[PDB]
Amino acid sequence: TDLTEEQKETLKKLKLYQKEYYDYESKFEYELFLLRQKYHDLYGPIYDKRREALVGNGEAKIGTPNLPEFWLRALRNNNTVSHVIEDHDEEILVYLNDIRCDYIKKEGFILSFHFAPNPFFSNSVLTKTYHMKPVLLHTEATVIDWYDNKNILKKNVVKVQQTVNRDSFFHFFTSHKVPEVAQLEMIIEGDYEVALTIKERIIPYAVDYFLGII
Amino acid sequence: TDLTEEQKETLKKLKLYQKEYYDYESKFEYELFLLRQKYHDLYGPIYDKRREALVGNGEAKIGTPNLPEFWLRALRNNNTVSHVIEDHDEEILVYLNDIRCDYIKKEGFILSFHFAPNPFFSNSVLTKTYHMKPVLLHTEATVIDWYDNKNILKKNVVKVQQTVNRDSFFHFFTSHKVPEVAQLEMIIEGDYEVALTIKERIIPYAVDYFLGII
Repeated sequence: TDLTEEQKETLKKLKLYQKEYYDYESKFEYELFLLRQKYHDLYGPIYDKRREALVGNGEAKIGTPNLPEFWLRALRNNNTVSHVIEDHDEEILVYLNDIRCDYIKKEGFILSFHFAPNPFFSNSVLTKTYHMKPVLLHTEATVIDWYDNKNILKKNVVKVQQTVNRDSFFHFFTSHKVPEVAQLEMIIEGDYEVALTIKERIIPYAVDYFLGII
Repeated sequence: TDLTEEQKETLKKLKLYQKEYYDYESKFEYELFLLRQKYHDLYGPIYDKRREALVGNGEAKIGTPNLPEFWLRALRNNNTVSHVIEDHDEEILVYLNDIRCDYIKKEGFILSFHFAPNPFFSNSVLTKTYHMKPVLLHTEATVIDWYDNKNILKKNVVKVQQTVNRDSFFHFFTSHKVPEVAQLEMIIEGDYEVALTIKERIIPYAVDYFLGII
């Protein structure tokens, strides 16, 4: 606004060079996004080969039958995840055959929890979908179809029942938003920390967490 | 330790697949590290072309003479950096011709502050070097060779002088370590936030911060 004409030509040049920067930045972001996919694909089969070794499914009525309690125990050896896995959850996570991560067809990712048929719920898969633009927009999770007397999220009977909700890993499968705000924020920062650990540590290094060396 | 032999063969397979993962992970990290360099280089000249436009040096006795107060004002339009730039620093940052970032020949990066000859100090460049392995190990910065009565870091004369240190952007050019701990941590988390802003926002988008659109 308030410059000499010489200083304006210097700005043209600067505006010019800053445009060229923005182009190269794009070329990089593109190439980087190639590179991430190229390898997301490379990994897939490995994850499947590992699933095949744990499950090998002509049948199953318990989780990862070729190596019982694999996922539970691998989850339990992560510090961040273990915090939220309580002892009453253990007998549900035992039926877990698999954990997977996908991209969706501003982006995001779905975390898939594949379970064997179990007395707790009918869902064969529970997913949690993180929408993003980095910066998180909102989440979707599947509504667990708990069986009668089998909602761990809630207390239980026995002594006229008396009922009172309690913490559980499976409070992970709820949905959120946002336009007081700390309570609201603090739920998002803890939930995302878990999803990230799973997505980038548990899933990649599962057996290493199992073996107990991370 | 406590498995059946079938479950052991399932572990061989898992150990096997987790090795293959680690290989692909390496291939990616390599390719990614190609890609970052490839473009660090691509940018260089642009940054130089921009320096050439601001300075164009057959001479200079003030900062960025072809567009006075460019860097100062670009720094002042960043929220994180501006916080630490005080008003007494302004008359020193005015002599700033350039800001650059380099890699070093576990890694790190040097941030270079190139100044025109000025009444505050003789240093033609002030650098701050962040050593890392991500996770920060320790920093090096240049000892500013302040001239007599020209140390802004410290109060001043006039009314037998009376002296008392005070905050300044240029407390940025100090060195650190670590094996109470919060005071120690809190210095590192604020200092690094500044270096990062410069390295990834100011330097790349300098004129845009100047123009006042970020």
